[PDB]
This record gives sequence, C-alpha cells and structure tokens, in this order.
Amino acid sequence: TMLILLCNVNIYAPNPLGIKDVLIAGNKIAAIYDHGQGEITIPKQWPVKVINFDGAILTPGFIDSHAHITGGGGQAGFATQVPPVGLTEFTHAGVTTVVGLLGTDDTTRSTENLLSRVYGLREEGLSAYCWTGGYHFPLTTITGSAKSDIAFLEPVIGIGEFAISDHRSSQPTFEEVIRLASETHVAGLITGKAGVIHFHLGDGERRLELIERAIRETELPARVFNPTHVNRNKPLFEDSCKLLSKGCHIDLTAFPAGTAQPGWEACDAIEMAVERQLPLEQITLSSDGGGCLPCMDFGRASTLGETLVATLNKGLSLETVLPMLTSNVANILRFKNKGQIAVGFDADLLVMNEKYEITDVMAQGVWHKQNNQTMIKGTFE
Amino acid sequence: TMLILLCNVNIYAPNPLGIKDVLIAGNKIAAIYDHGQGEITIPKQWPVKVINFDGAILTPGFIDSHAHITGGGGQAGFATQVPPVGLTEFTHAGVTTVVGLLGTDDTTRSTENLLSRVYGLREEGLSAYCWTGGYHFPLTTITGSAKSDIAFLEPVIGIGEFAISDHRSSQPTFEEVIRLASETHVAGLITGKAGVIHFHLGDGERRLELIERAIRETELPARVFNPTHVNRNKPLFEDSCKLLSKGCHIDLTAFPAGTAQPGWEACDAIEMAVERQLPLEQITLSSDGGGCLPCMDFGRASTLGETLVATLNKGLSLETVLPMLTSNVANILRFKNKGQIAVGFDADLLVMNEKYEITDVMAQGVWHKQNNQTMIKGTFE
Ligand SMILES: [Zn+2]
Ligand SMILES: [Zn+2]
Ligand SMILES: [Zn+2]
Ligand SMILES: [Zn+2]
Repeated sequence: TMLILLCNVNIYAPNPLGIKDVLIAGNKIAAIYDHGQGEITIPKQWPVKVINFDGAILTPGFIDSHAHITGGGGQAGFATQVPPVGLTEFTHAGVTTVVGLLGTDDTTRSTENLLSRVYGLREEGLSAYCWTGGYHFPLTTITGSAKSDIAFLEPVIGIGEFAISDHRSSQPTFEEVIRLASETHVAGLITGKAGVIHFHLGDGERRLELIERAIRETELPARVFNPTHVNRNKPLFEDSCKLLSKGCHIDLTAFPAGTAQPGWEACDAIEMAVERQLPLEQITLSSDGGGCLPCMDFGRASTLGETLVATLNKGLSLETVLPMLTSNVANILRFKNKGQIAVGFDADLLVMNEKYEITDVMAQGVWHKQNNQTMIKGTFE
Repeated sequence: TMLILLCNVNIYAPNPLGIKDVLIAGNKIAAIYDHGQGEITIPKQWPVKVINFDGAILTPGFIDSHAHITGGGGQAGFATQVPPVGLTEFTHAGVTTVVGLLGTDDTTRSTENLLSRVYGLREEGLSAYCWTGGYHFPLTTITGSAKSDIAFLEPVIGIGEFAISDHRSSQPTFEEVIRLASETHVAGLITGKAGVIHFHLGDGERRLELIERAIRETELPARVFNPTHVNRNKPLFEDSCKLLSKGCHIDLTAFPAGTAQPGWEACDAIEMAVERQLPLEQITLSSDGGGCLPCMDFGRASTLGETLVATLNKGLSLETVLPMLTSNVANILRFKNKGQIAVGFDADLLVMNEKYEITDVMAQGVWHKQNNQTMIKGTFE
C-alpha cells in the first residue's frame, strides 16, 4: 500500500543511526524517528501497512554503476553473446538502481538496444540509467554524438565503458580522450547529470597515463574521469590509489570470489584502502553483471553482497564499506535522491539479517523481495 | 512537506464525490475519504501539513495538449517570434501538465529547442511532454524520424501540430499522412505513449477529408487522428462532430474574447455538443498558449479557465465540462496517472472559489499558488 511504516530498524544510512521507525509515503522516505517504547495512533481512514523488523539492519539499496543489462560477451564468437539480465538478478542481489552499458561488443549491439532495456527495467519498477558510447572510438550512439545523447536522452548520464590500456581498445589518443571528456562534462552541466566518462581499464602497462595527463595538462575537473576494474592487476591498483589524491572516484569490480586474476579480490583492495587512510568516499564497487570476464567466466550482481560479507568477515565495520555500494556512487553520478536513508530521498532500501544476507528489498517504495520471498518477477523470468 | 492533508473539499474528480478529505503523499494521492468532523489524530513524529478548505471546490489540474512552450509566431517577420512562456503562465491558469509543440515556424525553431524547454519546465516542477514534427513535411525531428523520436525520447508522445487544410501546410498527400500515422501509432505501441497525430486544421474547404479517408480505407484506429482547432469555422465544426462517431477525439481551441471570428467560441461549441448528445468524453479543449492567432492575436493558458466560466454561466454543470480539460485529455494521451482525483494518481489539483476562480494550484504534490498568492515562479519571471 502507499504508506508503509517500518518499525524497529537498525539503520545504516549508510551512517549508523541506531534503532528507528521509518515512514515511507509513495516512493519517498517521509520520516525517521526514534523507536518509541509503545505504539502510535494511526488515523483509521489512512491505509498504512505496519511492519516490525525486530531490530534488523536497514540499508540503502545498492547502486550498480556497471551492468551489462543487455548481456555482454561476444568476445569468443557469436554464440558467446549473453542474454538480457532479468529483473530479479538485480533486485535479489539488493540492486535498486542500475546503470547499463555496452562493452567490447559495441558492433552487433546498439545504444538503441541498451536504452530500450533501460526503459524495460523502469516499467518493471527498477530505477535504471545508462552510459552511451561503449569501448570503441568513434562512439556507438543514438543521435550521432555523446553530447546529443546525454543532452536529449534522459536516462543517459555519461560515456561508458570506454576502453584504455587494453588490447581491445581503439588505441585512443589523448586528444580523442579529452574531447570525449569535454562532451560528457559540458552535457552534465547542461543537464545536471553525472557528465563523467567511465573508463574500462585493461592490463596495459600505460595504466592511467591518459587520465593523469588530462588532469595535469587541462582544466577538466578530476571527477570527470572515472576508471573501473582498478583492482584487476596490482600495478594498476597502486596507480589508482595514487589517482585518488587528484579528486577522482575509482571503481572496483567485485570479481566472483577466487577469480581476481593476478589483481586483488575487491575485499582485499578495500581493506588495503582502509589501512592506507585513502579517501574512502571516492571508492565505489560495481558487479559487472551480465559481462564475461576473459581468461569465459560470468559477472553477476550477487557478487556485491558477497564482497560486502567478505569485508565484514575481516573485521571491517558495515559503515566503513557500505558507502562504496550506496552513497559514494550516488555522489559521483549525481543521483541526488539515492544512496542514503534520509527524509526526502527515494525509498530504495534493503533489510538484512545477522548473517548480512538480504531478506527484504524495496525500490521506489514497492517491495520486490520480502521475508526472503520474491514478490516481483520480470516479464519473462 | 512530504504528507499534506486537504480537509473539507468539494471534489469533482471530475465526477462529483461531494465533501472529502484528501491525503497527499509525496507526488501522489494516497487517501480520499468522507470528511466528517471531530478529531483527526496524527502522530507527532509524522510531518503532515493540515489545511482546511471550508467546502471549496477541488478539481484535477488542467492538462493543455497544445502549447507553444518555446513561443510560436514568426509568421509576419522575424520580430514576431514569441518569447518562451513563463512557468506561471501555465500554473496561475491551472495547467499542471503541458504538451508543447512547434507550429508554422519549424524552420528557425527546432525539436531540440522544444525538448530543452520540456526539460526546463520539468526542472521547475511542471509535468511537460511534447509533440515532435510541426506543421511541415518532411518532419522537424531530433533523430531523423518520428518513429525514433517517439521511441527514444521519453517526453515525446506523438506528432503535432501537423497542418492539413491550410494555406501554410505542406500540401501533404494521403500516402504521406497515413505513413506518418503508422509511425506514431506503432511507436505508441512500443512505448505505451499516446501514439497519436495532432493535426492543425486550417480553413480549407477540404477540411477533414484525409482523416475520413484514412479511417475508412486503412486499418489505422480512429483514435490515432486527433484534429484541433475544430471550432475555427462552422462547416469544420459540423464535420468534426460527425467524426466523433468514428471514435476520434477532437480538440477545441479556447480562443480568447470575441476572436472565434467566423467559427464558434469554445463555450458555444461545447454547449452545442451537450445539446446534441454527442459523446463528450471524446472532446478536449486546449489553449494554444504562446501561439500567434493571425487573421493577429496571442494564445494564453488562462483562456482555459475563462472558457470554463463562460460554460458554467450558460447553465452547464461542472462535471460535464471539466473532463474536457482533464480526464478526456489524459485518456487520449495515455497519461494513466493524470486527469483524475483518485488514489494512486499524481497529486495535480486546483482549488476554486464559488465564482470558479482558481485560488490554489498543486503540481506533483507541491503548491505553486496558495490562497491567491504565487508560491513558485519560473527561473526568469
Ligand atoms: Zn570492462
Ligand atoms: Zn564490463
Ligand atoms: Zn494550429
Ligand atoms: Zn497552434
């Protein structure tokens, strides 16, 4: 029903708030206040559903900035094209907002395909956005330019998974890179949208030279450049840590456990960042859901949960790591109503048990999972 | 604030519900129930503005399907280009949703201009959509076709205002017209949007020939063809009335003052339709706000309210005419959450005094005018 009162929840906003009651009205968070020792009087004509959670952890929904919502793959033949990722693979992993992109195969797939799937997910009740462009240069777009795509297509927030330091890249020059960045950046001012360029990094030894040079040589703000897969190898991760002091957000990939290659598992990279006193608000985590992870090995949204369990199991506190999946991502992507359990924000939230497994998932004030039961399924699941 | 309680309100939903209290949650209507007297016990922890309206009339907000949000004109030289229409021109006149369009000048003005203004008005708190094309063939678009415009640009709902039977038209062929109709119609299927073509009618003796012919010879549903300015002359009005038996929605223009010229004032046309027992659900009214009205007059949204008052002073009932500004528009344009005062619909509401003047205006749950005072101005008003 439209009003939902969630009683007795231990809120991580991601900041710890202690035990609270939270009123949801429509798709928004309407109130948060201390859990009174008795009950309240609710006027009878108002339809309100009341649920007592007996102190269970309450969290913002995860914001996954890197999902191949159309499916990725296609890098070892046509038969390796991954089908579309279903609604429940996001929601049951706790992802209430997704940002889709094309990757390596931006030749058989189009931005048309990508944006249609975005709207699909929106009709099914998920919050969804996307990146235009892909790995390659010139860019795959709808209207012919990144600038026009970001200006005129509401869900498109930036340029994404644009490849550098990778054998599958377009070997882009510095001039090409800073022109692209100038286009997302200015379109972001025009629209109020992220206006970032989300870089795919591979294993090339030039690492982040292009980004380091752009920031040094140019007036482009550091935040415009958002590299991902930064834990994929060790030298890269070191450079990415250094990159933090310029102002860049950096994005770890939650690789399926024991597949982090010769780089760092995301949980180890997080622990290292904490030990080292790095600015944790500039670090994010994404799943690479629907992507292939080449030597075939498939990305899925549930690795966010597992990375989080693995960090907690090391003795890191929930408040230290949770912003990496929530408020840190909302910050760089300019999702002003997401990523926080606070009055006026969207009612995107998760409930977890003592083991940190996600039992309940609400998106836009509507339950997609409840008491560990799927409430909402996608059209063809 | 997040919850607002409207007490003692005489609801026309548009259909008369009598005296109610109405609870607003965020941007939605959440409860409607019998007023009664006595307590109302609201929890102290829940922020709720309570407002008493002493029995005053409450209606849905007006939906204006035909507004030059960028300005129209340009038909008697370059100095006659109307400037953009400020937010309050819509809200002070009770328009909570607008559908913008290009007119005669789709040469120096672009869909990019139009769409940018849609997004402008959304940022200021109005609900706004638009038609792509404009008078002329080939169409003025962003992407290169209406099909892909309607499919990929969320606020674009169809094609309009496409000219037939006018000296300023492109003299389109029947083949040209039904091809455009197939385009919006199919895009309406793909997207769930209106999928209509909104035609400008001129004073040509051929009138609605091309639409009559499309409906008779093709499989295209009648609702796809949506002529406006049907009251501009008397033969055209007779023919448009006949067209209602085919299933089409027809659109009256609220010409100002005594400017209906050789046709009918919208108030008379409406009276005639009620006397003739035509299907009134298929009749709408739009302002042409920001347009030029050459033989030269100016459209403005406040003609809507005037036409309403003029029709009630004829002895017509509010519930008979009100749907023509609200629910009948929402129906043809497939604005499933607009046009009605009902639980689950968007909180777009007007309050009127006994003289049918609009004293309050709410758009998406936010007050733009309260107690005869302007609460929100456009960025440059
Ligand atoms: Zn990648
Ligand atoms: Zn990827
Ligand atoms: Zn016209
Ligand atoms: Zn017009």
